[PDB]
Amino acid sequence: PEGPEIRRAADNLEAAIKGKPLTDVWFAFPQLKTYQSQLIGQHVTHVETRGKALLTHFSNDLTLYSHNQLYGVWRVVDTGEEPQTTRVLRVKLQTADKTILLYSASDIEMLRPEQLTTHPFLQRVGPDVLDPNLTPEVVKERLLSPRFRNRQFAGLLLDQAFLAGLGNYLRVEILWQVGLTGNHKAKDLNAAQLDALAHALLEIPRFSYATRGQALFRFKVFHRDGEPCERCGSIIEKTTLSSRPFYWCPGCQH
DNA sequence: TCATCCTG
DNA sequence: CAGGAGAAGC
Ligand SMILES: [Zn+2]
Repeated sequence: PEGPEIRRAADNLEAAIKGKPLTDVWFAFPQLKTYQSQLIGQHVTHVETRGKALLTHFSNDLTLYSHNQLYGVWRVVDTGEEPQTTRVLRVKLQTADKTILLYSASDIEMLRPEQLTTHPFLQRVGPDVLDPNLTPEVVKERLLSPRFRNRQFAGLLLDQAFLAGLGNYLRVEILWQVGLTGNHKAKDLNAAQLDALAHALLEIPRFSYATRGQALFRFKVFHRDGEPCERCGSIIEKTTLSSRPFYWCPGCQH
């Protein structure tokens, strides 16, 4: 689950319990149990996301950090309900009518306000592709900056220090949209291609966020190996790139 | 390499 | 039941 999916999840967590006094709080991890009594009667003020990091802010200035990696998932349930699952429960935040449940995630910690800027991941991450104040012009600047202009896209588009929220499907989908393979660097692009890439880096994640949970977002090459490309008809290929699966079209990506 | 889930 | 599906340690 990439930036769009984690922001959809966060939106659902807010709808369920933002502003509501907590009637129960539970953590699986022994080192977090101390916060359970502390948070009962407090409430979630907002659920912030920075890329794939989810920040559950409470009314006493603590913030729960959670990161799902490849396997964590939140569920919203009615209070007291708990559908059968073999996943391991790691967090419960319960209110009078709704409860949110975090399953399977292993990266979970409680932050004091100072840690919102010093935590090792939070300190490293770049601008978020879903932040509406982030513009294609600033992304263009970032691509051309000395720090990133010599980075191959294969790895750059997975690096959260560049843009927060991109993961492997968005890497695949963005590169296909602008006709590029992973072996390029921003310094070698012409102005038209740079502009198209800067726009796609924001527009495809934003489109996924807006409509995957529903013109609607669809994959053009991710998991479509062996199918004809919708643009040129070539058979989409699956290989590995940066130690991750990679999907692309040999007829229209160069 | 870690970490959890699901698959082939 | 190994081998595949976000990030950091080196
Ligand atoms: Zn094609």
